[PDB]
Amino acid sequence: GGFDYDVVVVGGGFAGATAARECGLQGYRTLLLEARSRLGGRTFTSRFAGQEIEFGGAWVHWLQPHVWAEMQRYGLGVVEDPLTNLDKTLIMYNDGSVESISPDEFGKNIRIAFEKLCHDAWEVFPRPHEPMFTERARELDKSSVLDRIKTLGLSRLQQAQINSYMALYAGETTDKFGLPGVLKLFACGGWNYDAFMDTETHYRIQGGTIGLINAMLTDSGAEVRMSVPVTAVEQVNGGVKIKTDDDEIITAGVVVMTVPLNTYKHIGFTPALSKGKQRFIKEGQLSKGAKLYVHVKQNLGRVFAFADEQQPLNWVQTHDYSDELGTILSITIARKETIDVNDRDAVTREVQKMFPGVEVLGTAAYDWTADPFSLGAYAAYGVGQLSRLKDLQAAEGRILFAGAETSNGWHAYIDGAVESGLRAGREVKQLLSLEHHH
Ligand SMILES: Cc1cc2nc3c(=O)[nH]c(=O)nc-3n(C[C@H](O)[C@H](O)[C@H](O)COP(=O)(O)OP(=O)(O)OC[C@H]3O[C@@H](n4cnc5c(N)ncnc54)[C@H](O)[C@@H]3O)c2cc1C
Ligand SMILES: CN1CCC[C@H]1c1cccnc1
Ligand SMILES: CN1CCC[C@H]1c1cccnc1
Repeated sequence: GGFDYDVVVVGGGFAGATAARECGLQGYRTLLLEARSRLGGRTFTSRFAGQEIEFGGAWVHWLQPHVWAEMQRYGLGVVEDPLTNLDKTLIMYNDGSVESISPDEFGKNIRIAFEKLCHDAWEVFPRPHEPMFTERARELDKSSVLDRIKTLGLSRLQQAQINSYMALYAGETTDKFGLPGVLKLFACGGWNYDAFMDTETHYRIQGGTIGLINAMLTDSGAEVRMSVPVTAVEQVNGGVKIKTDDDEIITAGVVVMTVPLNTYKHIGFTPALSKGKQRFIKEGQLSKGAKLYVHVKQNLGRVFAFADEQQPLNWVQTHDYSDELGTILSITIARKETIDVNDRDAVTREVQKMFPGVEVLGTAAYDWTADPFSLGAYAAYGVGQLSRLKDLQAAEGRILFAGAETSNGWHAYIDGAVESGLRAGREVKQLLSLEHHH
């Protein structure tokens, strides 16, 4: 009806890229606005110490249906990051003490702890993609992961392991981490430890995440604008007026918001969003971590380590290793407040506090929690949030909402973002059609 564009997609992560592809291919005049000067959002492929790395999400699996189907469409295969026959497996406790565990007794103890925590996933989530199907799922949304970890009677090692694991998934202390979200994720993977674990940091996309992002946006035909942050959305005249941070207005029939939930405080809405959505906007989601790579010139082979929630290096892994190269450690930090990643002294310190005979040569980090356009990492639900997710998914007039947080399945993954983007495309068609179906 005379607007600048039929649809504006705010955000150039996987959710926005997918929503723009769906829309563009319908023939809609489509615009995507990205605040950063790069695409990918919470995925970001860079380079460090001579090789391609990934500062955010990177690992996918065929059991993740939405992203997998997109890899078929665009013909992208997988690249395997094996870690068979590990050389060292460590557990660092809340006290800072570091125990080298035998690798095979390591995995078996985490399996016991994991399978005990997810003992009722089959029953609670018969339909992982309808999380609130069973009533017990809704009751369990009054408990936290720690509430249950305390009722499982695990050994000392097993408790530290699962809590590190769960603290990483939460990017927070396990007492704030909603319990159902974890069970549903396990269900998505087939209610089976071996299957779920096979999706963990195992397979990467040929050509990186940015390759799939580009393949979607190229396919879409949409206009794409970088370094254009959106500061306000106003519903008016049968459409929307979108305001950028340099005060220029763009009109559209509809808007698809795909920005991370934690970044919504930076955007004004007229009229106001529903109270349910507002509650979500002020609560946010939990994760407040960072990503960190380190370069050691002391070959360490295949390595893994947990650290409980009171140490910084909660999830450590070997990205590569050569007698020449030394080792490059891939590390995910659950809470950035436990360590300043952009300080080479504290990093070298804490790294050596786990691998004492190490010389720290080079480091590269990404502080997702300090970045104004993520203000966090992967989606992590608090207690009682999953039960209210409909409030976050609901359309508000001619404003639709997507993003991994708003997905039903793999909400902490690329796949969730893709899923939410397919939904946004469908909701856009309903709003701009000849026969409607809201
Ligand atoms: C450290 C880390 C490890 C993870 N590992 C994996 C993994 O291995 N595998 C996996 O599948 N998932 C993983 N996850 C989670 C995952 O990557 C995300 O679920 C996924 O990338 C989310 O995409 P999104 O489109 O929903 O949101 P985002 O990727 O955050 O997209 C949001 C976009 O909106 C933009 N934006 C924000 N505010 C504005 C504004 N005001 N105006 C305009 N644009 C704005 C942002 O710049 C950004 O591009 C990881 C994530 C992180 C951070
Ligand atoms: C790679 N896995 C992710 C969860 C723990 C880790 C693992 C698995 C098997 C043996 N040691 C560590
Ligand atoms: C992709 N996962 C979703 C939950 C946390 C995230 C993850 C898992 C393993 C290592 N780093 C990040």
